[PDB]
Amino acid sequence: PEMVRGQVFDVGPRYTNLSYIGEGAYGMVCSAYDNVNKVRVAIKKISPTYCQRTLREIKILLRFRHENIIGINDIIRAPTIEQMKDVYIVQDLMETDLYKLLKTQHLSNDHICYFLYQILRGLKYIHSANVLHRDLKPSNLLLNTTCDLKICDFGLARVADPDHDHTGFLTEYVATRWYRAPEIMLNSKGYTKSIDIWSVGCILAEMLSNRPIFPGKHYLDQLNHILGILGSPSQEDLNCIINLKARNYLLSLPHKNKVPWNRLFPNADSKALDLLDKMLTFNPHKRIEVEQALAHPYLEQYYDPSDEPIAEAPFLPKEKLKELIFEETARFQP
Ligand SMILES: *CCC(=O)Nc1nc2c(s1)COCC2
Ligand SMILES: *CCC(=O)Nc1nc2c(s1)COCC2
Repeated sequence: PEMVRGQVFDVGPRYTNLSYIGEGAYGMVCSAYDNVNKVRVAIKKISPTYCQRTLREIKILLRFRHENIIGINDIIRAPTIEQMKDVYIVQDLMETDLYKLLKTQHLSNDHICYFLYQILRGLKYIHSANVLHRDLKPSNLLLNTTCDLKICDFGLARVADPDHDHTGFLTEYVATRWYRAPEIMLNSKGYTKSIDIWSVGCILAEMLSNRPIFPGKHYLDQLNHILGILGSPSQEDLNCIINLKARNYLLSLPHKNKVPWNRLFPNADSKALDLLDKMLTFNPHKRIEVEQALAHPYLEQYYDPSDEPIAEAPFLPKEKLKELIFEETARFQP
């Protein structure tokens, strides 16, 4: 079995000529030559007690089939549960991600427009399956050499459950802080589609300036960053927050005026800013939906609902989780 950087990376004979890429949220990732398809591919090593997030991501990615969502090409593991330790996930090799790209590259308006279109196209499919991604951010958006975009990391995804979204003030949240909608800090468990639209809005703003729009240092600092740009919520939007502790927190804050988008983003396309304003709406009920965003004038060059597919239908102890991973990966065995 082959070795990479003082670590076992055992991908059968099918995958050779391993080259270390880096470390992802799961473990070691390499490129390798697929001797069947005659192309370089990416392979992620998953090592265990396994994570719930691994099972969730495998189930989702195997069910989904969309141009703007990363697929699983192959899964490598031992033939029995007793022998199953590591699991290797094989996927298309991508050139980069939008986190790395924004660290070093200015995007043209054309690239911003095209990336936003593809994010929203993928997200339409995800939401059409009644799934929420819940951790959209630049590092979860992959690009190939021709700027085709694919969404990854479904580890925090959940089935949408708007009837059970309400929670108390300051409820702990798992997803990446800078991309969290304001309602997460106030009264929301992140079980509605509007949670993802907020993240997309944050990503758009970050594409416009190469800097995160709301870089909060801690949980409640994230809300002051948001309010520092959007300004204080209106009486009507505050009245929508029925929880008293959340309401009264907002009432306790000094009045903050709105920072106009054209002042934050003086070189931005005006239609991009109109769409940004609609995605970064404080009140999640007033926030634009994925299909509306696709139909916005900014994306007129790309919008084509007949070419924006939707999903065919809507979507434990450690021993049971290991067993379900084994069962879920069975289709890749000969
Ligand atoms: C969702 C994060 C993720 O899986 N990132 C990846 N980045 C690359 C991958 S997967 C494969 O191609 C190299 C870059
Ligand atoms: C107070 C809660 C709230 O703002 N509800 C809303 N419901 C709708 C809105 S705002 C706008 O779109 C129609 C439904």
